[PDB]
Amino acid sequence: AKSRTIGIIGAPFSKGQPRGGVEEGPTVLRKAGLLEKLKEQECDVKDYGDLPFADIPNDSPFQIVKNPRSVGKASEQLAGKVAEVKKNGRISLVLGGDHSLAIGSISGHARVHPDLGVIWVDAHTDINTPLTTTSGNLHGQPVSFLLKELKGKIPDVPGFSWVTPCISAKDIVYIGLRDVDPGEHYILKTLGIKYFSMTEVDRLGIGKVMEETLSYLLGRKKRPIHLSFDVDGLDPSFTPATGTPVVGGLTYREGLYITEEIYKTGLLSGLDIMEVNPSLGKTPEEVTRTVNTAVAITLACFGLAREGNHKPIDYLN
Amino acid sequence: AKSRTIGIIGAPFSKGQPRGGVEEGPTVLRKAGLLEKLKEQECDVKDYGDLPFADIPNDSPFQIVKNPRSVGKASEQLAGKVAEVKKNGRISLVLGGDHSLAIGSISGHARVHPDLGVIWVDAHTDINTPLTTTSGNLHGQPVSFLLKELKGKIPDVPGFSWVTPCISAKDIVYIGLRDVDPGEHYILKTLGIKYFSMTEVDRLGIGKVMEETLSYLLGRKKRPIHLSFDVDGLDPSFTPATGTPVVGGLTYREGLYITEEIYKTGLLSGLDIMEVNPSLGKTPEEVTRTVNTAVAITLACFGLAREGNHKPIDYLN
Amino acid sequence: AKSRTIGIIGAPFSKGQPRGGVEEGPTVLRKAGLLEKLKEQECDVKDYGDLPFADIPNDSPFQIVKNPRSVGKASEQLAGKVAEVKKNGRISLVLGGDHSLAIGSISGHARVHPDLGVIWVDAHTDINTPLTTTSGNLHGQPVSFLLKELKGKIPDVPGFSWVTPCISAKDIVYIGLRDVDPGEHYILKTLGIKYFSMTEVDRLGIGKVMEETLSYLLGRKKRPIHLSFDVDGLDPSFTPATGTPVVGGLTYREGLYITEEIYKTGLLSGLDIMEVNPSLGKTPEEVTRTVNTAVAITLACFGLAREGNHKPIDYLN
Ligand SMILES: O=C(O)[C@H]1NC[C@@H]2NCC[C@@]21CCC[B-](O)(O)O
Ligand SMILES: O=C(O)[C@H]1NC[C@@H]2NCC[C@@]21CCC[B-](O)(O)O
Ligand SMILES: O=C(O)[C@H]1NC[C@@H]2NCC[C@@]21CCC[B-](O)(O)O
Ligand SMILES: [Mn+2]
Ligand SMILES: [Mn+2]
Ligand SMILES: [Mn+2]
Ligand SMILES: [Mn+2]
Ligand SMILES: [Mn+2]
Ligand SMILES: [Mn+2]
Repeated sequence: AKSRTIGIIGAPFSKGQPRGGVEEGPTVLRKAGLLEKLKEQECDVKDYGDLPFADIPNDSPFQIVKNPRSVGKASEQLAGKVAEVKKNGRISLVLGGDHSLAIGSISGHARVHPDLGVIWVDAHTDINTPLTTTSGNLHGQPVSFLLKELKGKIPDVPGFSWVTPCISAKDIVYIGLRDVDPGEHYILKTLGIKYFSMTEVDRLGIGKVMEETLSYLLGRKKRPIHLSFDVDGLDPSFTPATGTPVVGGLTYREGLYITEEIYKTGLLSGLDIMEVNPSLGKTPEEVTRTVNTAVAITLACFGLAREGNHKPIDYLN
Repeated sequence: AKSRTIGIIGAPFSKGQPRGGVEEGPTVLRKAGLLEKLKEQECDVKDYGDLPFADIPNDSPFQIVKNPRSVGKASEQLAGKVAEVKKNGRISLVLGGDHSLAIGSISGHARVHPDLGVIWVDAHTDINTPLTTTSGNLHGQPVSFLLKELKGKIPDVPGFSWVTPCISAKDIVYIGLRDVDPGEHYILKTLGIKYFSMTEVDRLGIGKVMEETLSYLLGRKKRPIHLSFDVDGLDPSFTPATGTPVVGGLTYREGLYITEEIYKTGLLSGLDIMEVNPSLGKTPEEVTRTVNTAVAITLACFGLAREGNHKPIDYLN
Repeated sequence: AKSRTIGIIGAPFSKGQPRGGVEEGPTVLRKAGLLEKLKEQECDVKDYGDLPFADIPNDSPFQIVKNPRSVGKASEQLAGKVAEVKKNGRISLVLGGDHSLAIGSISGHARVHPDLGVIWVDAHTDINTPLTTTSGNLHGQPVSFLLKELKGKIPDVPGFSWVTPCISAKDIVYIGLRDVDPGEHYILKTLGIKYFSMTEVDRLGIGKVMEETLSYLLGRKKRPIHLSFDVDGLDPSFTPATGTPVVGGLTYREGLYITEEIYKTGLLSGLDIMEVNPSLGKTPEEVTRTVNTAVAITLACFGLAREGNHKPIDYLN
């Protein structure tokens, strides 16, 4: 089935942020037996491997923005590969790696599917511009590089001249926000982006959050969905091995429900499993928990249901 | 009062599953002060003691089905004891023991009240037949032996000739589901059994889940309610000392809300507190925590409300 | 802005209960940088200091009621300081200290704002009278001294001759109740007090609770709100360093949702942060977890929003 025909892309990249180890995210997710569990779930899995991100020495900052050429090239490479995987009729599954890679993941997906709608699962908006950012970390900036409305607000940053904004403010829904910088809150509110902070999740429950999310994106007509999942969108009690954890996150149950509802639409075309840093758990158990949750999240994206699952055969015969 | 009149049955049995210690559940629950706690709560409590489950050595498997004669005989003796407790005008409170004892508990209860409805609180459906089972552990099959619609699909298993299916597929509601086998999922779907998996709980909220459950079982006519509570129904952060734990469970609050709602009907007639295994904690606190949660669930079944309770007297005098 | 204009009152008092350390509550909340954090989110902050509570030797009990003169004088002192702050056109922020100080806090507030409405966030009703109490601890009795409808039910207790009942049973809403004594539950029913115990929060969701809480108090017209927040209203997994902890409490999210909703009305006029006891942590991390949670709740009462916050300028310039 289309909703179970997958292409795996490893993105061992970390230079989009300061904490080392997120480049081991595809490695630890593969070792956890992701490809195997997907095949046991009636999925047609093709592995495209891990992208070779060659080192860029003398990659001086653009103002305060660190490693621009490295980030820009990594996303340039991932775009080409996501566009490749999408042309072959497969759902692209990107194993991160820091959230800056979403520039390439969405741009590559948009090349083949321009009418795509984004669902962004994160504690963060990641919408800072190279001028609004105070950190200079490009994993907190991918959405600003992708929005057509922020054209003219993004300066010519080294390594990003290949970029062409591919999504409008209207094409994205955020779920799980709880750590939004003031510039980002200004962008979020002035551009009129649809969002569900933890406040909206609390008020409505995840049930109506999904009803409202999917209706907003798929009301007009059926269109491709790109889910960019940052594991820090979930509470640190489920994904502690992450770069920027924030308390009061989405439960494991909510995370499963979101991915379960997206599967049921049959419109998943792109998936990002981002910010798994296996060198950041306090105990070895913390690392396995994060990886186990990220694996559980991905399987739900491709059919695994909590009510059970069966093949089209009579089990009583 | 009828909703607070109780007959306690200790069912120290473990041969429905592979892990030793579930037979100590009735000891630990008593040791925790369950009898004293119910009497503080204005309950009329009679202790019927623990059932002697005399050794049945030479009980070789029926196909892949382990200990069939021991499991069947225990459920047959339990049925007889539940029927006697029911004849004494008391609510049978069976302290398990593995969940295979539900064959006996429900058969013996349906003997006195054939019009009963079942609420099954568990992470699992326990609806595998001796032919769909992969484990061959009978605690994962009790419901198949009880359903009228499965008559013809149950082989002639030694120790089970006394069993006549006593409930229709329409007289059962599952709450808590998150680990369902393929064969079980086929049965659940084709028989049209009402269930609220962790997906429905997430979607609706425990509030609507309880409203639908009580309307579905009592809307047509008021009838006795048999609640079969498997402690693995709750999240392993509340009930860790159990045989088959599954993440993303029902919360402590959700557990108490289910039971407070059942108490308020005044129609609870049978209760099963199953799968407590005091040998299965990672620490001695994990054990006390499971017993404490189980005790708390039991108290809510017999009137203990979080808003408070008071006797019919003038407290300001 | 009125909603962000604060008068800080430290109340290091513990004699309303038998556990040492609750007097260090103002100290640890200040140490964690509360004032600095409020100033950072555009609040006008005046520090009225930590009140000096003179020792009362020969403070003989009233029947079973412990330290009546000490608790009575501490509240009488706090009433004077709260009324002074209210007369300055500032919202009073009381850093406790046990909950018996709510006698002084609400009394002092009602002196300047007789039309006030109270939101009581607790695991407890704290409505026992000096005659219904079984512990004799005054922190479990403040509401009884404040309620107009309990005039004639409260005897002449030394230290409380200055008290005038200032709120009607119709002017208070409880949130989070799960440990209510018989006498308290009886007072709740005979006086027709509006409450949302954990049972109602479970049935309705924190969204409906807040819609209903605000419309019950403000339906007729706008009126000042006094939020009395006991940290034990929240689950011991978020606030463990407290004297009387009860399992199955409000989540970290629910706590913020309540306080974010109260900020939005712009009617917050009085606030108490009660029962933080830093000497009741099992580990130093338990203490920092209670304090950080208590700070998070306080900041949400004065504008900090999970969706984000921005100054009234152009960030894209
Ligand atoms: O621009 C920034 O660096 C910051 N702005 C809000 C967040 N707060 C901490 C870091 C952060 C980015 C999260 C990036 B992440 O991939 O983890 O979602
Ligand atoms: O038939 C089986 O063995 C399995 N079918 C689903 C469950 N998954 C693990 C074991 C299991 C039984 C749970 C039994 B219990 O009492 O814990 O619900
Ligand atoms: O009057 C009493 O002592 C008791 N009545 C119900 C409660 N349960 C134990 C203590 C308690 C009051 C908590 C006071 B507190 O401030 O923590 O809410
Ligand atoms: Mn992100
Ligand atoms: Mn993030
Ligand atoms: Mn079971
Ligand atoms: Mn189970
Ligand atoms: Mn209190
Ligand atoms: Mn309290």
